Amino acid sequence: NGMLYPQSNDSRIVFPLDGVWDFRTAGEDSYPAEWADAPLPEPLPMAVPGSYNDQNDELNLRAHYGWVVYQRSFAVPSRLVAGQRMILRFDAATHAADVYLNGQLLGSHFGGFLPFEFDVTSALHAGENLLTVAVDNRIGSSTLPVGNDAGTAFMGSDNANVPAVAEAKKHARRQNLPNFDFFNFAGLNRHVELYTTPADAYIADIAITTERLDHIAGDACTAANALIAYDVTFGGDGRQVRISILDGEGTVVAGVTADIERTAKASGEIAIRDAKLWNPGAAYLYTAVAELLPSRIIDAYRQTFGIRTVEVSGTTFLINGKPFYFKGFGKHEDSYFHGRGTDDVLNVKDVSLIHWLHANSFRTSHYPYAESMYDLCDREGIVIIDEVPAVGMSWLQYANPLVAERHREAIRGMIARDKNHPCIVMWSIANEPGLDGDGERPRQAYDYFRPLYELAHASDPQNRPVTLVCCQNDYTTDITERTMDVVCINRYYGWYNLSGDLDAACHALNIELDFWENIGKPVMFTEYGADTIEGIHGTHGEMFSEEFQRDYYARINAEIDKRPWFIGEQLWNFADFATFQGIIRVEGNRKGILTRDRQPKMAAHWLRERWAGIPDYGYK
Amino acid sequence: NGMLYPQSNDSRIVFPLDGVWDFRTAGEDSYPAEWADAPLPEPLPMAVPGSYNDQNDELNLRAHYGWVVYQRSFAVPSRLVAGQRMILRFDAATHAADVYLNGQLLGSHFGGFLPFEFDVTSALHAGENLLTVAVDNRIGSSTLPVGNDAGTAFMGSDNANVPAVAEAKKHARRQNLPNFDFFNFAGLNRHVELYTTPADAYIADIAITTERLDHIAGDACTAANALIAYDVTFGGDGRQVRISILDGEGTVVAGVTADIERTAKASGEIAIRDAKLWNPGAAYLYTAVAELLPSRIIDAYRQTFGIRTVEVSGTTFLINGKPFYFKGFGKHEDSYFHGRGTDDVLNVKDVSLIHWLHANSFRTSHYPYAESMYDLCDREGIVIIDEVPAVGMSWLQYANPLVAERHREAIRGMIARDKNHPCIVMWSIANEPGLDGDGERPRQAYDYFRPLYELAHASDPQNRPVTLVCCQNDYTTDITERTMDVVCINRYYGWYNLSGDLDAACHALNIELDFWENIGKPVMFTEYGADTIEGIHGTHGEMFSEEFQRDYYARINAEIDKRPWFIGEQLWNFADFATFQGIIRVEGNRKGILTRDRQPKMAAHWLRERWAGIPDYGYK
Repeated sequence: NGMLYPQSNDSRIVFPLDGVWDFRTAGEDSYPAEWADAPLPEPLPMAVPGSYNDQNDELNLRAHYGWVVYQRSFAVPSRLVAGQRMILRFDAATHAADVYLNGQLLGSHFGGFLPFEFDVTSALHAGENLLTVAVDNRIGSSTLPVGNDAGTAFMGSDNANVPAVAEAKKHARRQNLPNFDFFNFAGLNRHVELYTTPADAYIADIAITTERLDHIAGDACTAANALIAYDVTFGGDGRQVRISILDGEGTVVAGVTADIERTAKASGEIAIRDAKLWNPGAAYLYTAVAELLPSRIIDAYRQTFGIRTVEVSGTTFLINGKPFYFKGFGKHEDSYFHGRGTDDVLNVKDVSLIHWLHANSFRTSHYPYAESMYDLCDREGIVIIDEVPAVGMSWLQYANPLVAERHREAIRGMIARDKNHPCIVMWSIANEPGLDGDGERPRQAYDYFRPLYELAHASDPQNRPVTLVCCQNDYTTDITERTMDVVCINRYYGWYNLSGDLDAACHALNIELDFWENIGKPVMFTEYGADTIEGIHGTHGEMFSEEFQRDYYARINAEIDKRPWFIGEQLWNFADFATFQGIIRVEGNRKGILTRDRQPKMAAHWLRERWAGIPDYGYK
Repeated sequence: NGMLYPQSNDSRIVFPLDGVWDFRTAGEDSYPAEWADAPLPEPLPMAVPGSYNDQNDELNLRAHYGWVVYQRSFAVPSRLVAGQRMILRFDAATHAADVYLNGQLLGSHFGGFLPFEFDVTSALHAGENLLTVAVDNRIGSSTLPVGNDAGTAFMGSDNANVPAVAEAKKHARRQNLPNFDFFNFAGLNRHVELYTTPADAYIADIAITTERLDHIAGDACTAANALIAYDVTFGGDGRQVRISILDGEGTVVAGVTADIERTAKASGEIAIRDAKLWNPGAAYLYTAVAELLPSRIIDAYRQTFGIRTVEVSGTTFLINGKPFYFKGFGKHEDSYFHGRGTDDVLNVKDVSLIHWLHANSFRTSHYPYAESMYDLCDREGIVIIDEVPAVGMSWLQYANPLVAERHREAIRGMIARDKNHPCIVMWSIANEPGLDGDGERPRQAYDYFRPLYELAHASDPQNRPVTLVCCQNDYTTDITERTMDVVCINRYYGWYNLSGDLDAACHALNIELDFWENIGKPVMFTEYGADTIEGIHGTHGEMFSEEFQRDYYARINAEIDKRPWFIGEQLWNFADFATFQGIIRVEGNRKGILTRDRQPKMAAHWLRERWAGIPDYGYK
C-alpha cells in the first residue's frame, strides 16, 4: 500500500534512471515481444521524464494511437546491491505499461498519474542491464480519464446526419477521442529510478496526522499543544522503531520508541507543546524520522509533515479554526516541450507566480500531479485540492465494473501517496461527471458516487473534506453535488451561455446562487472564465479580448462577494494549455489568465490587485 | 423599375450628400418623429457613407437595438433645380429607413443592400433644406437577412436546460440575433446624393444584352460579328432616341436612331463587326450612349457594357463558348472602421489582390455589393456571382408572405440594378436555406425556391444561369439544389466534421462527389476553408494554424482536380471579417486567406501559386 518517495540516507540509496532513452512507436494494439529481449532496432532518442508526443517533429506522435516502447541500459556496482532489496520505481507511465528487465516480465500497471514499483532483487544482474517499458496511450469507455469509443472528442464539431460523414467515420484512422478538455499526452511523464532498502526488515509506509490542537493562538501561528498520531508499516521477515520529531531548524523536539506488532506496524501518539502550525501563506514543516532498531540503525526514513487541522463547519472552511477563503485556479501539468512531463523549473516558477498573483491555492485538475509539486506547496504555503483522473464520466461508466474498480484504485492510490502533505485540505473524486436529468439517472449517479465519497473518507487518516467538481448542469435534478462536504461548481455563465452578456450572466448566476444559499453547504467556484487571445483588444471588449476576460471576473466576483457562504474562487485556468484540436480550441484552451509561456494577460493584473486585498482568513 | 446610377452631363447634374452628418440613437421600436422638424438635439457626428456601429467608442453601438436618426442640411442654387425633376437617391440604408425632407415624410424602404429614391421636386425649397433619415437595424424571422426572434445567434453556444439560463433569457436586453455568420452592420452604408433629370421627358432605364456571336476567334478576343440588343425606358409626359456604340477608344463604331413607343420604350438590335469581347482576365468595355432627340439634345445617359455570352451546357460553363473554371472566394463588404460601409480605396486594393492571387471571380456573399465594385470588376476582368440577402432561411420563413415578398423584391431589385454588367455571369437566389430533411420539408423548400429560380430567369434580359448556394447538408434528401443551373456547394469536410483528419475528409468529399457525378450538373465550391490565426504555426499544422489552412486546400483541391465536371473553386473567405461574438469566432470569422488588413497568410501564397498555373479557359 505505501509508496514513500525514494529516499537516500545511511540505509538506502536512490539510483535515478532519467536521461535520454531509446524509443520506437509500435502498433495500435501490439508491440513486438522481442523488443524486450535485445536492444531496440533503429531507436529514436526520447528524454525521460517527459511526454513523448512533442519530442519529435519528423513524426506526428500527437496522432499516435496504441503502444510505444522505451528502453535503456544501466549498470550499478555489486557492492551497492549486495544484500539489499532492489526496487524499480515508475513515478508515472501514462496510461498503462508493461515492464521488462533482462527479457523477463516484471509486471504491468494501469493508471497514468500514480506511481508503481517492482522488486527487481532477483532479475538484476551484474554489468549492463536491459530495461524495456512498453507504454499504452489508449483511452476509451472503460479508462480513467474517459475516452470516447466512437464519434467526436469532447467539445468536437460534427455533421453526423451527412451520409458521406457517417461513411467516412467507419474507415478513419483510429485515434484517441478524449472525453476531457486537455490533450492526451502519453509516455514516461515522471521520473524513473532504482532504489535500495534493507531486505530483512524495512519501513514500507508512514502516516502522520494532526489529531488535535489545544488553544490555537489568535494569529494561528502556534497552538499551546498539538496531538499528532503516527502509523509506521514495515515489510520483511521483539522489534522497535524510534520516532524523532524535528522542528524547522532540525532540532529534536519530541521522540518516542515504539513496539512493532504483527502487517508489522508501530502506531502511537505524540504531544508537541508550543507547536508551530502550518498555514496558507505561512508554511511551517516538521520531520518525522523513523529508525528501525536492531547503537546501529537498521532502516531509516525522514517524513516531512505540517501541523494543521481542517474542518468544514456549517458554511465555513476552517483551517486551524480560522475561516479560510480559497483564491486560485485549476492548473494543468502542461508546457511546450514536456507536454505533461514533470518539470521542476516550471513548478518552481509557477509557485512564485501563484505568490505574485496573491492566490493561495489550486486544484490538481484533473489527475494527481507530480509528487515534488506537493513538496513545493508544503514549503511555500499553497493549499491544494487533490483530484483523481475520473474526468469524462457518465452513466455508461457507472454500470461498468472495471471503471468502478479503477476509480477506487485511483482514490486509494492518490490518498496513499499524498496523505502526509499539510497543503492538501480536500480531495476531489471526479471532475464533471453526469449527475442530473430525469428518470433514474440522478439516483444512478448518486449510487455510483456515494461509496466513493465514503472510500475517500476512510482511506484518509486525516479525514479531510471530500468534494466532487460539478459541471454546469440542472442543479435542480442533480442530487449528488449537494451532499458533498464542500460544493465545488464549474460555471460559465456569459461564456458558454448568455454569451457576452455580463448583465444576463450575473442575473443567471444570482438565480443559481439563490438556490445554493438555502442548501447550507460551503460553496466555491472551481472553474469559470473566458477564452482570451493575448493581444486582442477592444474598447468594449468582446469574447476573446483581454478586456472581456477582465470584465468577466470583475462582474462575476462582485456577485459572489455578496454571499457569506461562498468560501472560495478557483477560476479556469492558471495558464493556457494543449487540448485535442477542434473548432473551439485556438491552439488549445485559452482560458488561462497567463499564456502558456506564463505571461500575464490583462485579467491576471486585475485579479492580482483584487487578491492582494483579500486575506487568507476572515474575509467572510 | 430601373435604377441607373446617377450621372452628370449636359442635361443632368448629381449633387453628393456624403460627409459628416448629425446623428442620434433612438428607441427599440420607436424614434421621435418631431426630430424631422428641427435640428436633432445634442447630435453626434457620423460619417456618411459608413456603418455607424464602429464610429463611436464612447457608446456601444455594436450593441444597439432599434432605430437611429441621421440628419444634415443642404442648399443648392435655385438656377439648377429650375425646371428639373429632382431625385434623392439612397444607395443603401441598412435595413429599413423612413426619409423626411423639410418635415415631410417622403416614404420608407426595407432592403438593406439595394438603392431606393424619392421624387423631391416639390419638397425642396430655396436655401437650407433639412434631411432626416431614420434607420432601423432590427432583424428577425421576417427580415432578409434573417434574424432569430429568441434564443441564440447562429453558431451560438447555449446551456438551455439550466433553469437560471432560461429565466435570465426572459429579461436579457434585446439584441439582434443574426441567423447568419456576419456582423449586423447598419446605417447609411452607401452614398446619398441628389440628382437632376429633365422634367418633361427623361431616360429612366437602359438594358443592353449580348444576343448572339458569329465566328468567335480561337482565343475568344473577338467575334466576326456580335448581335446586341437595347431596351430604353423613358418617364415623363412621335419621339426618337439616338443610340451610339463607342469602343474602348471612344470611336462610334455603330449607332442607330430608334422610335419611342407607348409606358414609353425604344427597343431594337445592333450588329457590331469584329466585336471585341469581354473575357475574364482580359476586359473590354463599350459604351452605349442614349440621346433623347427633340440638332440639340434633350437628355442623355452613358451606359457601359461588355459583349460576351454565358451558357451552361452539360457539365460546362461557357463564356463566349469557352469552358470557364472559377478561381476565387466568397467576399464580404467588411473592414475595420467602415464596417459594411462602402470604401473605394478598399475596392481598388481588393481587385488588385484578386489579380495578385491569380483568382478570376468572387461571389457577393451574402448581399449585393456597392455599385462601384461591379464597375470596377467590369473594367478589371473579374467575374461575379451576384447574390441577394436571402441568408438564414428555413421552413419558418417559407410560410411567411411578408418574407416571400421581400425575397421577390430583392431578386427583382438586384437584377434591375445589375443587369448591364458583363462581369456578372450568374445569380444566387439564397445562401444556405434549409432544403433537406424528412417528411414534407424537402418539398416545401422546393415549392418555395422554384418560383424564385424562375423569377430570376425572367427578370434578367441576358437570361444568365441561376443558382442557390447550399449549406453542408444531407444531399440525398435535398431535392432543390440539384435543379439549379450550376450546383454551388458550401462544404467544410475536415473542419466542422471529421475535424483535423484530412484523409477522412477527402474520403467523405469523394463520397459526396460520387453523388454529384451521377447528377450530371456542373458543380463548384462556393465555400470551404478553416479558421486560421495568422502567426499560429506548427510543423504538423493543427486547426487554426497557418500550415493547416494550407494543407486543407492542398488536399481538398487535389480531389476536385480529378473531376471534369467540377467547374470552379470559390473558397471561404477572401479576408477575415467581423461577426456577432461567440465561442467559435475569434474576433470574427478567421477563414480568410488574407487577414482583415488584407495581409497574406501562408495559404494565400500557396493558392496564388496553384492559381497561377490554372487557365481561365480549358483547364477541364
